[PDB]
Amino acid sequence: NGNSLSAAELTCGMIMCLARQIPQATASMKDGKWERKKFMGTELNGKTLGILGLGRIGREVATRMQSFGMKTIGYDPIISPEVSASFGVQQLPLEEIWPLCDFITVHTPLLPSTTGLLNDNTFAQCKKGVRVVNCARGGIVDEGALLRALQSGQCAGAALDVFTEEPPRDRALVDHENVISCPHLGASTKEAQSR
Amino acid sequence: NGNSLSAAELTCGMIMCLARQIPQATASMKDGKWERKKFMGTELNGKTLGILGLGRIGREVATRMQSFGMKTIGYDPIISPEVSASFGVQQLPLEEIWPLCDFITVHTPLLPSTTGLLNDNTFAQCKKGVRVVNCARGGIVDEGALLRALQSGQCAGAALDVFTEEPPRDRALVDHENVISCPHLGASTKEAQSR
Ligand SMILES: Nc1cccc(-c2cnco2)c1
Ligand SMILES: Nc1cccc(-c2cnco2)c1
Repeated sequence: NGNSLSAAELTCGMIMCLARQIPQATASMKDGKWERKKFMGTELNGKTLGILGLGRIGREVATRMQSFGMKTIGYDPIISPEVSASFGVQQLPLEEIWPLCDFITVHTPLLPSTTGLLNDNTFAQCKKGVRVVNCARGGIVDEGALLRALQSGQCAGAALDVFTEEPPRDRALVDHENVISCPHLGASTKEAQSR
Repeated sequence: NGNSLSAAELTCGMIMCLARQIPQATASMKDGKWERKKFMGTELNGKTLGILGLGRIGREVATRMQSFGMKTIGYDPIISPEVSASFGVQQLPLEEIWPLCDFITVHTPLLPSTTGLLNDNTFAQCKKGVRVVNCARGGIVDEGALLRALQSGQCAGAALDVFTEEPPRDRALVDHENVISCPHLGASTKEAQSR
């Protein structure tokens, strides 16, 4: 609420980091290397961003990424398509969403219906090379499925602020070359923390 | 031109990375650590972004960061203020800009007048804790002055895609904890490279 923008801003940051491999590039430069071909990226302009959860934070994400010329689609079980259209988000049924997305970002609570929202079934329905962002709640994205999709190239990268267990005991996602991560910093700004 | 957006997008990426230390946080997590207090960040909303150079790229940067609620001011010797006003950028004389900025980004050519545009004289006129981005040309930001301002805290962080020498032989900027960097990736997208 008072932390909505901190969240949304971190989420946008993560999307940009996935598109250009900025954290990897920095680690590469810090290791004394100059690796330009390794870190060829993609432009966000004209890409499709799927936003699952169209509450305050997903809303704020959307209007920010619209400025980059991203197409913003999404799904929310409660919010009407005409309301979401009012902030530039095209609602489609979930099965329509998976194949269209170059990027997917989750902004849901952690419920039985959202636990493993992204799982081996839904990664298969994605376009090959999808990039995923979870800055919401650990578990929304199934961590095993994600690892499997990063291994196969079905998922080309992921950005995680949150984990099923915090700190994460299983290190295979954090250690993957295409995964960027933070220690649950979504609300960690001076402003959010400081009313 | 065809690479304007790739540049602008990397610049916005770097600004977000400075605000939230996503590269440093990723390296921290990769090293098995969970360091939440270390990576307290700042919100962009309500901050002032100074854009020095208001060509196509600086323009594109501006309209992106306006969506995050940044105030966008700038300076360009050639672009009219009425043109800059058309995309939400308030032109002030350079002496007016330095004290106002939370963030400063450079989008100029490398000329005698812009070599060391940011130098010890202009860092001293900055607000304490300014963050700086150079995704334009190596040398616009004086590298010695920058290091000095990082050492004192006058500059709270920098993001560099370019260096006076590439690859950089002097490693003190790249190695600084508050510096993020890439091997000149501003134009390295599939789209930019692929007309
Ligand atoms: N199944 C599914 C998909 C997308 C959003 C959500 C959601 C958000 N608020 C409660 O549930 C649920
Ligand atoms: N000194 C200064 C400051 C900001 C922009 C410029 C600039 C842009 N295009 C030619 O020079 C120069």
